[PDB]
Amino acid sequence: RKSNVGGGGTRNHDWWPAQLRLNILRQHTPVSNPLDKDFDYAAAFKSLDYEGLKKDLTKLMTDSQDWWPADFGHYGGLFIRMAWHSAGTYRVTDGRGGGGEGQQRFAPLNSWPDNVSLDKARRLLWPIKQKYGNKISWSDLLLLTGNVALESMGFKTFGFAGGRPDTWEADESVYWGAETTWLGNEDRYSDIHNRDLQSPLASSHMGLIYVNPEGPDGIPDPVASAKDIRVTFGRMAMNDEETVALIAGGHSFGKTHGAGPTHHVGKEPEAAPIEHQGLGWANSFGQGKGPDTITSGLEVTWTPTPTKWGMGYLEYLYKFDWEPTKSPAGANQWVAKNAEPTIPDAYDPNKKKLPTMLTTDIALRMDPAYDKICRDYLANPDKFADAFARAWFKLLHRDMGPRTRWIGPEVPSEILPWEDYIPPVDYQIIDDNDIAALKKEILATGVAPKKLIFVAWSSASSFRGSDKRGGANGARIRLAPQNEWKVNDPSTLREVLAALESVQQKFNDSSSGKKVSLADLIVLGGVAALEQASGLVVPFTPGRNDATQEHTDVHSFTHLEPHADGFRSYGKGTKRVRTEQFLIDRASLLTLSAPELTALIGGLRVLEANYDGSSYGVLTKTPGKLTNDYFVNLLDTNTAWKAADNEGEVFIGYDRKTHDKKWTATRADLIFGAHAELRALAEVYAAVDGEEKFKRDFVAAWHKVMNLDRFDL
Amino acid sequence: RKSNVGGGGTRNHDWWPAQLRLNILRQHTPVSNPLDKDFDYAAAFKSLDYEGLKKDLTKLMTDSQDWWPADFGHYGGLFIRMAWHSAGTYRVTDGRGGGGEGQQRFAPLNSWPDNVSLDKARRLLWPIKQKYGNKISWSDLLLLTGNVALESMGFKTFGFAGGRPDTWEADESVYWGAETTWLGNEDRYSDIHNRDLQSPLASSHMGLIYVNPEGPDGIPDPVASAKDIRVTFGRMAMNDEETVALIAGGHSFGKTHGAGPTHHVGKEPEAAPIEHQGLGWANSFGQGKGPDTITSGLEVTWTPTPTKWGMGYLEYLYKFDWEPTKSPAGANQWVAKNAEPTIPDAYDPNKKKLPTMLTTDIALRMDPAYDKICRDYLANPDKFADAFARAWFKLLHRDMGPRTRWIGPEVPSEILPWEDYIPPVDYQIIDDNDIAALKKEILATGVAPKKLIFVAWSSASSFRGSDKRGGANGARIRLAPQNEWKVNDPSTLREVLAALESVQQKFNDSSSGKKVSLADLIVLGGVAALEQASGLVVPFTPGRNDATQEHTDVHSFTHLEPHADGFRSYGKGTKRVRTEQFLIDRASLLTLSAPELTALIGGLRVLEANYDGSSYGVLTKTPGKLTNDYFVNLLDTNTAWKAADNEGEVFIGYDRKTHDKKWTATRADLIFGAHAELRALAEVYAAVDGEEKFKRDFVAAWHKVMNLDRFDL
Ligand code: HEM
Ligand code: HEM
Repeated sequence: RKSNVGGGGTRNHDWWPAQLRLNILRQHTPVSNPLDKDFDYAAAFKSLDYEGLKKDLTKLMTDSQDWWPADFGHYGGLFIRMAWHSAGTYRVTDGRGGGGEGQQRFAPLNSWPDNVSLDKARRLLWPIKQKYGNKISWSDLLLLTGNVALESMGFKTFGFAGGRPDTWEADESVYWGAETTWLGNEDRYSDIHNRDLQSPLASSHMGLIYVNPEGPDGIPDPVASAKDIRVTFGRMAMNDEETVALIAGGHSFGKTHGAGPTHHVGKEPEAAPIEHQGLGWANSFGQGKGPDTITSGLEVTWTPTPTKWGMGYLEYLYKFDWEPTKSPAGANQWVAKNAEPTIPDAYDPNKKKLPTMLTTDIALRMDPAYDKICRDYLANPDKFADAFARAWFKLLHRDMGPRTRWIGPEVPSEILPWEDYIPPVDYQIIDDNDIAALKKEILATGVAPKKLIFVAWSSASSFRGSDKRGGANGARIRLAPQNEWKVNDPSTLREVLAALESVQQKFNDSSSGKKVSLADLIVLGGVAALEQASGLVVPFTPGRNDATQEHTDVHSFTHLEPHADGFRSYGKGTKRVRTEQFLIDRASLLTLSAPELTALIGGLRVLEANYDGSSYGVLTKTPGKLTNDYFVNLLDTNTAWKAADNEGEVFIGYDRKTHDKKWTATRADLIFGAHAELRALAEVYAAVDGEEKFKRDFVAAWHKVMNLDRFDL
Repeated sequence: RKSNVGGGGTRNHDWWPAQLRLNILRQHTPVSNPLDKDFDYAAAFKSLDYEGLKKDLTKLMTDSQDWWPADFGHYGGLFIRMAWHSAGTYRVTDGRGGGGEGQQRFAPLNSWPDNVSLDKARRLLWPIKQKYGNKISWSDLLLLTGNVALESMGFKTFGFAGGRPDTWEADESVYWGAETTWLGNEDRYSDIHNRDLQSPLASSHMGLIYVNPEGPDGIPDPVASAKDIRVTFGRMAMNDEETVALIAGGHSFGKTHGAGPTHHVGKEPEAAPIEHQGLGWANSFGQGKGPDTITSGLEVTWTPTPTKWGMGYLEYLYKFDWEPTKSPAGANQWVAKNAEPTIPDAYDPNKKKLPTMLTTDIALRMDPAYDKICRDYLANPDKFADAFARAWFKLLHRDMGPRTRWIGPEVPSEILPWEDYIPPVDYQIIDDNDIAALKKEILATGVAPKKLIFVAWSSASSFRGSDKRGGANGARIRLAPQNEWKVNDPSTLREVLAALESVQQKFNDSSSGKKVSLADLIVLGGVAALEQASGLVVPFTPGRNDATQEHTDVHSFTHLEPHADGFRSYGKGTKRVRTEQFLIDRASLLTLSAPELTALIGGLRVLEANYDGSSYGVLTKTPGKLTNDYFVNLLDTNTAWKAADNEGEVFIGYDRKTHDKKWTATRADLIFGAHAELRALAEVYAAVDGEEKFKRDFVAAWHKVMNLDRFDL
């Protein structure tokens, strides 16, 4: 707050809300990580007594703590909801969210309206975390706790991979929406059965995982509700069959909590008093825990056996007629008509209750597509147990990346369809000699070296580190849909692919156990051509393998196509986001620092990596040679810039004295001479003494981008 | 801006404005720095062609650019205003501000209402910056140019020291106030002829260096304005003699710029259009530069020779009688009654104007203290030239720290009185053998380990890294005023002092050439005792020297006294700042990271380093022994915390099951269990396996704080 000390007062984001900020390129630095400079989590997790941990977790399941009693004497439901919220913030649009980094323990996820009582679920795990030390991460423990919960209650899981490391601060790269009040949704829509949800959002309300459990805007309309679910689960990469299996297999266990009115519930953890030690939502109704618990405000128990696996959910949903009703907190729900109390009380073994359900649940039976799927699962209970295991596995591992980052003994042998699988290498990798020889032979194809660089950059810059999907490995720029991407210049892309293919056959044809993939050739062309342009030895690591179309879902990769790509002078801004805002977002996705971003733009520009051959930002008289001309000419004090039109995207550089026309540029260029912090970076590379340095930084930054997905390393 | 991209949307700061933030402990990381990791500026500066640069700067002075013409054909006035705004934000209260880091390039300083047209000033210097590369920093260059401007106009400077490294981010640890409107000041007063300026501000308006030029809230009352100057210059470390020499010697050159109404002037750099390339304040009046310039809106020119040194300012101020008038922009100014046009026009050699002055200037002749000093400078033109040179030198180097950090060939050999000088070592330093022997001798004294540690921490803990003042070197804890600071526990401090004094004397007797200081002894007392209580070897670097009271201005050191010190469980919050906010601010001043802050408190607490002997946060059964007990007991889920009163500062830890009383604490303790990001740090050290790790981190963090001022190294 604006209090008179270090940390306080009005900030820059206060005076200039529209201004571009580079904070997301400065996150997750070592300084804020307490671990030892050489800590390797993968190695520490492998040394873990994994079955020891699982037993410990199984034990915790029936270990009721008086401070947060276990419902039914078993914490599984709570732990299943914990892990499904950790994982469920994921959106396929930008790949952000999910449980890959355990962000549920930080703001704002820790204090979301959907995350009530999940604070207590995490505190229940501290003793076990304390024991395993740094060999298990909160990121992995949160999810494995949900697996163990399912296995403890008789459900057979599909697998589990660990390796997720821990983070130390809140991640500022995610846009969760623009609304300023919790549960607000006014801005992401643009109401009834026909409103459109704003990209990249995958949730209908701020502070919610997917949908309103009472119904859209609190209206219990289950068909209108089913339409929200399809959309939100679609943006989280789940189809109809997987959505039904998740909700049913999930609400197959536990209960909701809404024992009394919600005014009785206090501050969220980030606003809660310091003596509460990180727990929020202090409840003044009754005991405030156990049976008097208040989480969502809904009082629903779905099955006759909440702590045991079975078909109660789909069975009860299809056997009773349901009528709307209200909860002890005023929330919209449903209850069964003409039915005796068959559901157990969480605290009283002598009581049983009437079946209840949620609007979102009823929606699964009322939507014609969901109905059909639900009846198929009733008709074959085994297909259901299998679909849910599979969808649960997908839920917890969809933001984990290539199987090469998957660790542990429960890792599945079976390749999954959503995996983006690349076949391991099974031949002799090429050596320093084939490499030198291959460079030569590529360049000698007569393919314009600007094409070789453009395509290698197009192949790599496709990675996004949030998700860990994309990149040069697999060479899917050759497959759909990346080959018709406009940003990828498909006519060129093909000329380059034809050339690399021919080179590929002559090598693999020379017999021997040595082979080269196309993914490695595409990078190698950039490498050859870059070396030609700088005179510097450009590093190169072989080992990529080619990928097939079957493991390349066209729909999946539809989300990876940029709207605007500044590294390539493509696209323009929107009414809500400026061109330069899209570039900073893309740099974040490629894990680039601010200086790395700066080097790459100057280099790619003098090297002609513009998607359509425009001359925007080619501030060089020698296109094709890697010099520091871009920077020297941008900061050149005798050039002036006027906008070239009204849109404000292309500009003209002209001589102050003379007024002669010199150059053309976009916003992705001028921001580097306009933004004070970026300009300081450009000044380093534009100094009389900075070219040698710049060239080194660019080849480092280039090689970095070329290996962004090489987890197999 | 809440744009639907990475970097956009509602933030944690929006949802929780009161929430403590750890950003200031994550600043200025290597990731944001472009320079190669080996880079050493001090070495690069020493290799500068220092004289070639001064020559160049001298040529630049008369090198009028058409894009921003020189007044009188000499950019010196502008360059002097530039360097006096770079250095003039300094303040002694917290030591923040000043020109030590070149923060004037970054927001908000680059866009302050007082720094109009300095964006153009710095742009004039880019060619020269481009020439000399990384061997000169903007931080040094900005201030050197101010010195070359004076020399070029016939004034003799006292010296110049370089060594200021550049920065790359805006600094977020400075509280410029809480007003949300530029030039506003409703918040820092808390109306009247005499009001109190709030600590630690040293400016009467937001966006201003010191005072309003038209007068308080724009009223032209010079006496009332003199009270503002005395206060603001007091908070910037200047006395009445130095204040008069600075304003007079400064407004002895150049002019102001207020040619037309200010509604003609456009946005500041941070809000200016992209094609402006970092320059703001586009002026639509006339040519918008040169004679049509509009900077502050005041049209004043002080001396008949604005590009030449002499006594015109003091002379004209004392020769004519003044009447208030208005500027072409409506600003309140003064003009001479009964005079001819004697001062020249900046563009017209055939025009001359009447004597003019500012309210703040006139204030120097109206306040009875300033009048007396004004008169003595008129009486002695030599003492004036010398005072000005010395105040200028003080202005540009007041935040640079010990002479050990000063570099270059124009460094003065004369020791200044505001320096905090420490004599260099002129004897043989103690060797590994005298350290082992003294360690044993000091603990043999029988002084309690908790006192040896507490005093070594009290000595070292006094450093602030903004200013580079404080710390163990010099052993000024012995001197005034630290010797009677309540947080230092003066009774205990004296005891420890006596004991150390005795050890020092026996060592200094015979053993000949080899001596030891009391500063090395105070620090060593801690090391010995820390080793005893840890079983680890605690590093130690000797070479500290003692300092005398003649070089320990008691008014300077009064500002280093903390209001609250969480490391020693001292003090409490105000109505505007919470206890835990004061601790994060103090950690910033000691340059500590978040994990270093966490380690230090757990360690200092089990070692009993509380100022009054309280048991606040001593969460160990074995006090005086270094363990991770602190974090174990803090994060224990079977303990709960009630506030101990209606105040919210002290708390009681009790058992949940038996309600038995366990601990006592303050807000400096509980925040590590409440704040999500700090709690993650504590969890590392509370792990079954984290005690040896912790202990190591604490001895590293301890030795770090012990050498914070050792620039001599
Ligand atoms: C339409 C989508 C979904 C919505 C809107 C939703 C909403 C809710 C709500 C409001 C509760 C009650 C919260 C409380 O008061 O404790 C609940 C319970 C629960 N949900 Fe969901 N849910 C959905 C789908 C799922 C899925 C896919 C899973 C897992 C795959 C899941 C797992 C659980 C569990 C385990 C509980 C019980 C937690 C406990 O016993 O404390 N839900 N759900
Ligand atoms: C009472 C304190 C002071 C105030 C309020 C003040 C304010 C101002 C203002 C408003 C201007 C005209 C700005 C413009 O339109 O260009 C100015 C000019 C100037 N001031 Fe100060 N000033 C103060 C003291 C000083 C000091 C201590 C120095 C240096 C030691 C200094 C150096 C200058 C210079 C060099 C100029 C002329 C800049 C140019 O020619 O562009 N001033 N001052």
